[PDB]
Amino acid sequence: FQGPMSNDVAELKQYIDDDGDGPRSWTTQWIRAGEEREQAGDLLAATTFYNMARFPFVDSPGRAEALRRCVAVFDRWRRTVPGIERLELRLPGGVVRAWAAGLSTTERRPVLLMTGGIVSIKEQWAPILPELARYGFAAVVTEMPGVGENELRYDLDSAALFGVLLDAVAERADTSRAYAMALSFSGHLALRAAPSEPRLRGIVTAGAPVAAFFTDKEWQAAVPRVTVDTLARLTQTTPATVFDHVRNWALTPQDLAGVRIPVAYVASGRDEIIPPADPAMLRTHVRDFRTITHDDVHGSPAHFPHTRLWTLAQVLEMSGADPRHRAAVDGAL
Repeated sequence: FQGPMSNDVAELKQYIDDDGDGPRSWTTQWIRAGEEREQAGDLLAATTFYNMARFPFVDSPGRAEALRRCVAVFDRWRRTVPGIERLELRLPGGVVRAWAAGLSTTERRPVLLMTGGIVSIKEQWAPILPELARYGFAAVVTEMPGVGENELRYDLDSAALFGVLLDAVAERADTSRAYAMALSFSGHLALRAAPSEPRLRGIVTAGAPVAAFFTDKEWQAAVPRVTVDTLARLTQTTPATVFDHVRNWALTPQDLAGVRIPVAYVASGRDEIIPPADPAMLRTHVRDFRTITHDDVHGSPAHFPHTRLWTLAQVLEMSGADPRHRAAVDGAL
């Protein structure tokens, strides 16, 4: 099967009549909205709108166009912002692009590695790079295998990605002290990497899958089609085979006992994608574990203010940030 997904539209909107390619389609409408903001010179709003157009993943000429326009308008915006730099890693399995700020040969700054989940492109987070650098980090924002411009296959070796980002900035940052802000599925990758990657000194995630996601068949049967189809695209499998494909990706009690760094996790109480057994499992087995649960649906979209502040507070603590910066965030939190 090669064509477009024809995503269920109720469900794209939860995150325009249809998911086709006509004048009332999802992609066309988001592109037109994007084009209007771009013409008014509001490049960050255009970035968001082209981003939405390509959501959940590029499966058509129109989504491929939208992704390119997103990257381009963002590139144009960041060109006004001293400090934001593009990194391109040409790798065995394909090319990976990243945006970074706070890099330096004279000061060795701790690394903040940032990634989202399986629908989040790096342009969603890149606009905050200057503010993350302002907290003293070398901040590097990328995206998962198969997402956006990241050309790799999401497979059993994908956890290596963090180390490969650190390799690329080892001359320009204190890469012995890295903190992964790895949201959703990328949080599973961080936790899988951590026991064999001593450069990772802490993890901050939200909604990361752990074990039950990969092994609980009744739960899998009720997961939204958009999540399943995306996973199948990123892994380069199909919907019928994808869960079988990821069955042995579960983190075991020993995997989790092997994570010897602080781990912070924002759980969504009524999460549809991640089973409640997965954060329960982390609470049982991760030694240094910090967590909060919002009584909300997947992504806790009604508590973004709180989540952005809590996660921030957590990474500043883990990296020993300036106490003045910690106390201002603590007050806001």
